[PDB]
Amino acid sequence: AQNPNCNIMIFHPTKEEFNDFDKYIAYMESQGAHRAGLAKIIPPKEWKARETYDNISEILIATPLQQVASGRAGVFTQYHKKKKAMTVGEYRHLANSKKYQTPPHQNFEDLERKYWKNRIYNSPIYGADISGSLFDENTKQWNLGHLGTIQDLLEKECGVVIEGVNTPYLYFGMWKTTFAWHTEDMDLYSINYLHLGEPKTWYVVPPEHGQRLERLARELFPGSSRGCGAFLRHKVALISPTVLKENGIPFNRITQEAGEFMVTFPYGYHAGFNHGFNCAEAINFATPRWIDYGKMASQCSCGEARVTFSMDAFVRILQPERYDLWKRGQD
Ligand SMILES: O=C(O)CNC(=O)C(=O)O
Ligand SMILES: [Mg+2]
Ligand code: NI
Ligand SMILES: [Zn+2]
Repeated sequence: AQNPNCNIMIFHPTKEEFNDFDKYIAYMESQGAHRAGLAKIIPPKEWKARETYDNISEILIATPLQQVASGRAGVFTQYHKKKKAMTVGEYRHLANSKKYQTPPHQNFEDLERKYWKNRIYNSPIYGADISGSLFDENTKQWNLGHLGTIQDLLEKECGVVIEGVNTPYLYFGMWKTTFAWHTEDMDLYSINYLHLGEPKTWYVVPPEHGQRLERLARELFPGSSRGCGAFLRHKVALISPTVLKENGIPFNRITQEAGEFMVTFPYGYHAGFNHGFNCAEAINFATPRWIDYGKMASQCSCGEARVTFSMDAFVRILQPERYDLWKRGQD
């Protein structure tokens, strides 16, 4: 069995290997990459996402979110407070302000220490889930707006034709902006490209060990767990690496820098934080190997998780028994 310790693998495809996206995912899996839950892909030196980032300041962040924490430094939740609209240029100036900018630090490890010590005492502002793309239309390789769609994958594998669409989303981050522990909707894959700016640190639990993380989370967030049998779908809970180590949870960590892709694999729990002002693009995708995970994915039906239109079909076709309850949670 390849990669039996479930380490995060880093790939360096050639320009020729960069042509066929599906083939390369399947290659990474042949080498055991999925066992980690996360892989990094460094694009060939000849590749670029677009020519420059000099003209992005007028993108609008219609609903910036202030991430307010509650709990203790290593075990906390966050809620998202809506803020007034602002442009990317206004958000960048805010991220760089004395109140929000990255502190002086020695290296990524020092900054990680500072994040986990001090995150809860601040409320950074995040642009999230902004439909759109920064890939040039002429970029043919690994263009996250030109991927094969999940609806087409389901039709190819299963024969069933369904409604829905699959488009990318932009994220604008600053120091301490945080992504809570989660798997993707319907335990899909994700791909994330860091277009510009400062790094993103990721933590990940191997898919084969995800239920260990879920059991710890039920222990650490006991009221949330009573409220919902899939409360990690709410995407609000944080647990530090120190707490995961104290509790014996298998995990790995890696830092993504600008110009790098990350792929998350089905049922790979992940969480992390941004180092400073940045812009990322991400989208969910499927392969044939996903189908079995989609059929088994947990679902939130308490009303909190509320998700896209296109997840309806996935539940309806893959999880007909759960469909009525889950749709009630949507309405
Ligand atoms: O850009 C981001 O914060 C969030 N990304 C993820 O959790 C992902 O791509 O799967
Ligand atoms: Mg612009
Ligand atoms: Ni994710
Ligand atoms: Zn719920």
